[PDB]
This record gives sequence, structure tokens and C-alpha cells, in this order.
Amino acid sequence: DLADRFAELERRYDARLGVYVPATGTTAAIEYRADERFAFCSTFKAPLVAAVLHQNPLTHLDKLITYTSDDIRSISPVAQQHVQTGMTIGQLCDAAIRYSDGTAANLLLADLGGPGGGTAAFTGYLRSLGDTVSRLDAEAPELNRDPPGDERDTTTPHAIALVLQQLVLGNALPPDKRALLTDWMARNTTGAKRIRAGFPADWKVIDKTGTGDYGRANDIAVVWSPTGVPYVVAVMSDRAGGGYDAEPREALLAEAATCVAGVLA
Repeated sequence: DLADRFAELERRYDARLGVYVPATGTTAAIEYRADERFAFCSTFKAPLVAAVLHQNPLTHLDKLITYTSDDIRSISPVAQQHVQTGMTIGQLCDAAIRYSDGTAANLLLADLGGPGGGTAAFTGYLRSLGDTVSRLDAEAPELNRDPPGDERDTTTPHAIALVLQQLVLGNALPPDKRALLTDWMARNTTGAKRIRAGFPADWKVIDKTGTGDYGRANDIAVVWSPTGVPYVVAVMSDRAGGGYDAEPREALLAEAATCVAGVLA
């Protein structure tokens, strides 16, 4: 029936939807199209920032980075103001998580090194986490625009949920570096209408959204029950049907999250 319900939401909203909540001690995994590739979009920033943290003294955050106005590529709510000033790595980390700024992400890929602008290093970070499925190949914003059926810059619900889970709840990071990342997510500003809107207001929710072309709209979150029991939730969607210009459907992500909250509850 939970399969039968996600597939209705797919009819109602005319989109592909993918769902993943890993198993815990007392609950089975929830999965609907958990292994199909979906575009990474802006969600990837959350592991990008773990990548940046797990490989540079906590003192690296204080490093100043200079860019030019030429550097800004896509959506940069934060970036434009500080261009003359510059931003530190820690300020970039924050802006990439709480605001999904394209430019900040761009720099922190450049700050990982290697070919592909950073994208080989970064996919390498994911591999270190046991994720052999995902891959990043472009920077902002070409990464949001690969066509349906194109493998590059794609993940699955299942893959990106097991990543998230080691970062936040797994010992993939030192307790202090772990606290930063969690706090940046706990204070995300881009996520009000997605997963957070599906869960009751007394569940704690921390997340990272993604939005793109072809009606792509993602959200990955770690939720805490009022009792303090944590779960990891990945929710992915798209609407290639309407082609490049298809509108993404948040209500979909937010509805799909209520079905999950009910199952968990």
C-alpha cells in the first residue's frame, strides 16, 4: 500500500518520485524507486561540505578566498555582496548549505582540486563513503541541466541517503566537524515547503534541497521524532514529461513526506 500510495502521488503530480528511508533497529527500509538514478542538483552541496571538512584542519575555515564578478555563475544570494571583500572557506560552506548559492559551491569544488574542476576529487570523497553509484561532472549550473537518461551528475535516493547518514549520524566526521555540518543544515532557509512541511512541527528536521530543470526537485533530510529517534529521509522527483521547461512540484515532496511520517509514527 505504501508503494500504492507513492504511485498515486505520481499520477496526481505527473512526476517520477523516488523515496528512501534507511532501516533502523526497529523499522524496515521504506523504498520507492530507490535505485533509479535522479539528478543530484543542489543536494550534493551537503556532502561537498563534508568533503571540504574532512581534509583540512578546522583552521582551514578561516582561509580567505578571492573571486571576481566573472566567477559568479548561477544563483548567488550571498556571493555578490562579498565579492569585493571575498569570503572565507567557512563562510562559503555556510552559504552553500543555507542558501544553495551556486558560486560558493563552485569555489569549494575548486578548493578540492583535481580535474573536472573538483568533480573527480568529490566523487572520490563519496567513494570513500562506500557510494559507488553517484558521480558529479559539471559545476554550477550545467549540472542542473543534463537531459533525462544522461548518467552524469546523478545519484539515487538510496545512495545519497546512506551518505547523509554517515555524515550526520555515522562517525564519518570528527564530533566537532560533524556539529558544524548539522548546524548548517539545521538552519537551512531553502527548505520550508518540501520535507519539513510534510512532518509535524514537533519533529526536528534538518535538510538540503535541490531544484533544477525538467521539473527536478529534491530534498534530503535527517529527522528526529519528538522522542529523539533519528531517521534519514531522501526524496527525489522530476517531470521530464514537460521537457526542459517542466515546473518542479514541491507539494509532491511535501505530500510524499507526510506518507513517510505516518509510517514512521
